[PDB]
Amino acid sequence: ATGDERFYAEHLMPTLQGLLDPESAHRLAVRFTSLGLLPRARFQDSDMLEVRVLGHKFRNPVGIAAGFDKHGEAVDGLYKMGFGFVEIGSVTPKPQEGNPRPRVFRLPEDQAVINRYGFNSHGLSVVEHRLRARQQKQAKLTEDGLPLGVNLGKNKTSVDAAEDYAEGVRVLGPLADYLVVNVSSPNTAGLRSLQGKAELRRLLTKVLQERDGLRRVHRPAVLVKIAPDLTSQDKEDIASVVKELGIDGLIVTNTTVSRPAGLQGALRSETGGLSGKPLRDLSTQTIREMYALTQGRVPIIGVGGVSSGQDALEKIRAGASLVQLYTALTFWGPPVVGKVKRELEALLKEQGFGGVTDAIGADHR
Ligand SMILES: CN(C)c1cccc(-c2c(F)cc(-n3nnc4c3C(=O)c3ccccc3C4=O)cc2F)c1
Ligand SMILES: Cc1cc2nc3c(=O)[nH]c(=O)nc-3n(C[C@H](O)[C@H](O)[C@H](O)COP(=O)(O)O)c2cc1C
Ligand SMILES: CCCCCCCCCCCC[N+](C)(C)[O-]
Ligand SMILES: O=C(O)c1cc(=O)[nH]c(=O)[nH]1
Ligand code: NA
Ligand code: NA
Ligand code: NA
Repeated sequence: ATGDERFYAEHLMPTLQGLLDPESAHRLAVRFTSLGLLPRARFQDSDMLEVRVLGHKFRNPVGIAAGFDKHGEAVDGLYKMGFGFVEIGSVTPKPQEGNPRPRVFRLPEDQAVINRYGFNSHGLSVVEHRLRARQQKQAKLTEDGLPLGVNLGKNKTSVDAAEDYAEGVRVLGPLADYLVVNVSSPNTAGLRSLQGKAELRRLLTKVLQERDGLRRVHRPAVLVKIAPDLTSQDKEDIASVVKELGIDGLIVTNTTVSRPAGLQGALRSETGGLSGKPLRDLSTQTIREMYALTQGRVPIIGVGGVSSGQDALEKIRAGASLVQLYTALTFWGPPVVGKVKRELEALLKEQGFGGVTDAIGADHR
């Protein structure tokens, strides 16, 4: 456990980063993971990490965020890594290549990444068939407390964003425990402007209609994923629409197009979304605000700069029922998953919580 953690963090990951540019390293990470080339996590999930939310059991509250496995190629490997749930995507209706390379940048001095992938996607049909090949295997995983989320995007050339998302609901909804719609990615022109109220209501109404039209055992929860870059007005409006329409949850947050003061990385002024440690507390505060605006009645998946039990627990106490991480993997490697779970368990005990569920939103009380 702690042996592998130190070796990866101090030696192996710095060495890999020295050899491979970020996108190449990402591709290698997906390949290794899809092949199961990693230590089968020794950390046995305890009962106090179990969470029941979004109509499912989650064996532990630590998930892999969207964008690591964009095309659904490494799902089983990610469960093997110890994630309590897996979110794939974003997936666009038609295949598209995304932005020109280079489009991924490391900021090692900041434990951050900047990306402008631009929703590179194999497209719905490819991902549909990939998930169909393991549909019953997933049904069993979900029953065993390891659910699957699918994050739905839209094509760069789309004329009707709502129809892109509707297509995603129809094609991948039947294969997902939950679906995600971003009003929040920084690398598609006009995507975030789906945050405006009357239009946001229109979009999400259409998405929920399509979801409701699926057969009962194929009917996923629907969540909205937001950026940390929203105005106070934006957040009020989203909270209102989410409650009005009965949206099942929020993912808080995507990457930031802000550049917090103090970034040291040479590549800090690259265009794209910033992830990792400089995002952490901005994300946590966005969780805190959305939890309050929804009266704690709307499940939140908290994400941004998590690499420790403390980071995870801060988001849970702020209002998250579950958390995700991504960028930590790129600096700590696979052992970070067991690290976060072990540290989270220890902190829950230390702060007198019976389990994760008791800690959700605790700061507000
Ligand atoms: C040694 N073994 C068995 C093993 C198994 C499974 C995975 C890995 C693994 C890893 F988890 C992460 C990386 N990695 N290194 N630098 C970066 C990455 C990224 O994944 C990444 C992703 C997105 C933007 C940027 C990056 C990025 O800069 C490289 C890996 F090989 C290693
Ligand atoms: C390289 C990269 C690609 C990403 N791609 C997506 C994506 O396709 N869809 C999405 O909703 N979020 C995407 N994200 C955002 C992550 O899901 C997550 O919200 C964000 O990175 C903050 O978590 P972290 O600090 O633990 O990385 C991506 C992030 C990174 C770093
Ligand atoms: C309140 C705005 C702050 C902007 C970003 C804050 C980053 C916190 C620095 C701690 C991260 C740990 N490390 C090793 C990556 O430096
Ligand atoms: O594909 C991308 O560029 C991307 C999508 C998203 O939702 N978030 C992010 O940081 N990048
Ligand atoms: Na399934
Ligand atoms: Na379902
Ligand atoms: Na405002």
